[PDB]
Amino acid sequence: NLDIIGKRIEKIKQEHETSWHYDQDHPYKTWAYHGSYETKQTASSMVNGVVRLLTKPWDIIPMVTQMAMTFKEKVDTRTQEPKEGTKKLMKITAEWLWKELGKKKTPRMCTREEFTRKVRSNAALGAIFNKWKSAREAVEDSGFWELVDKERNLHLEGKCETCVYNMMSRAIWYMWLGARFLEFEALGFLNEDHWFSRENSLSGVEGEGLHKLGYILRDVSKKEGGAMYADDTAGWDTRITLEDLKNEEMVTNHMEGEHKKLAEAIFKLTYQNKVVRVQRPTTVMDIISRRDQRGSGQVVTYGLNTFTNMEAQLIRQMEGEGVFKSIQHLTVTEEIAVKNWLVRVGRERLSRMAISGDDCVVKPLDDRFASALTALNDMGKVRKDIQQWEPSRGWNDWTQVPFCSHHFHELIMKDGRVLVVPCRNQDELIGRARISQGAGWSLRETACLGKSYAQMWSLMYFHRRDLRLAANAICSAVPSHWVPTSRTTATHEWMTTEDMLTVWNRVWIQENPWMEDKTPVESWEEIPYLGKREDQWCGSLIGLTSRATWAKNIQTAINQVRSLIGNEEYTDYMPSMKRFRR
Ligand SMILES: CC1=NN(c2cccc(N)c2)C(=O)C1
Ligand SMILES: [Zn+2]
Ligand SMILES: [Zn+2]
Repeated sequence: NLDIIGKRIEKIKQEHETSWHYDQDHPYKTWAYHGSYETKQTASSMVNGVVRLLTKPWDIIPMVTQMAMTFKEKVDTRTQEPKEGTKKLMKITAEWLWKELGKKKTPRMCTREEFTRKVRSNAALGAIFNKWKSAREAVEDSGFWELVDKERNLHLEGKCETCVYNMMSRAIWYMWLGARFLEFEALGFLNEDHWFSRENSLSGVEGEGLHKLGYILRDVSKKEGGAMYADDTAGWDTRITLEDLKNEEMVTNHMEGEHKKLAEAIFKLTYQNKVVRVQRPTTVMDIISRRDQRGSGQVVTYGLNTFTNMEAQLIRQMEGEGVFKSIQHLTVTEEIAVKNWLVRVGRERLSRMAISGDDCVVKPLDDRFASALTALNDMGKVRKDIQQWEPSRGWNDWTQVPFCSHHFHELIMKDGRVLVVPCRNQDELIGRARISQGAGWSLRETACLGKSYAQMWSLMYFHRRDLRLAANAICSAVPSHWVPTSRTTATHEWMTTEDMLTVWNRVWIQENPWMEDKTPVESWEEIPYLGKREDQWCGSLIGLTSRATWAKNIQTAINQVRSLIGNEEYTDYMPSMKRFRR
């Protein structure tokens, strides 16, 4: 309690001594409340005019148009302490999993240089505004790095002064850049050195890319076993227990010297004890604390979510196989059986999973998994939209399974080669591309964001008739040489000025380990679509009058956007499609 957080709290009080007050009408039950002070402030979604002018049929589709308009009663909840048998299963599995992840990797500190190049290339690091304007400016200024040193030496001393969360089923906890640096220094290696790559972690998909996920699910399908299970957790981040935070901290056991002390401090002082500042309109700043739940940087969060999810799912698999009888208490022979299971088949059981943070797909040994619920419920990883003790409903076809907001189709090319392609409801794809984040976008910057969406569609969703046509139209409407941009940046092979047919060949043929025949594709017409009926099932407007007028008159929409942007060098990509090829 207050010895670890007091200094952070004491320091905040003094900068707002002309406001402090212990309010007695504070809404917090599960968050420890400390005091309040005076403020007054709020970022809504803006429409991308280049994308919207080139997708006119969707102007009358509510699922698209509503996306551009616009629970914290889940953050103020508590999770019970697991039983002793559950805690033992988790500690033993966590110990074994950090060992496996560490067999071919070396933990190491990330550097001011690595951090500097990150901010100078626009990764969403979740910092705040204040003494410097942007993150770009603070990084080129030794004043900052002296503040970072003060905090750093404080951490080595086992104390914290300035590592405070700012709160804003989504809730994102910004820290000042300096705090983000010390987190990145201690734990950035997990992401930077690909600890959750498939090659290293066997369940993981970190860095795989949306063009590999479908092939990965198909490889899991090839295993002998039961249905494929894809149970979502109800508010994963709010269900992370202090016991989970302590099993995650065991990664420091693989570390040494300075690194071990810096990493232990981030875990102790910022994760297992948190200080948070929240806005309350009643507008005061509430300074609140708690020990449990997830509040890290979004990238360390991804890695620790993958870790703890892998652990939970192996334990659920153990329960389905009857490795242990009861979560109440693990016998001594049951611990030995859990350890022997992990040594004998642990790696085979990891390869039956695809896990991305809180998202998973498991192909267990058989369907006893469906009703193995006691450990999963007692760890607090309660399934979304199903009664606590109702058995999971599995999928019989890998092309039906949901994963990372997608499903995957098997698509046979005119030459017999097999593509496994990602897909989702087309209203979701068009609706997202019509949205921009932030203020002060020039027309040029708005056009270059539209071009990023268009190139993503050409690479990933080429098999959707409407998206190949709209992607070609947007690339025709934006100057040929203008570089695709994004303000928050899986692999992103569409972020290039190289010709998209050449990128398609590299991604889908040359570098695709599931394609034996490396014969390049010579034109877009060699690259197939979904069946017309499947395309309509996944949201295509093919067959509608509005869509036929749009397609036929597309050069008029292209010329409207060219006229707005002005006298520039443009390319006509529309003859890359059969129907416009004369
Ligand atoms: C663009 C281009 N597309 N084509 C093309 C592609 C496939 C078949 C046919 N007949 C033509 C070109 O010759 C140039
Ligand atoms: Zn600190
Ligand atoms: Zn689909």
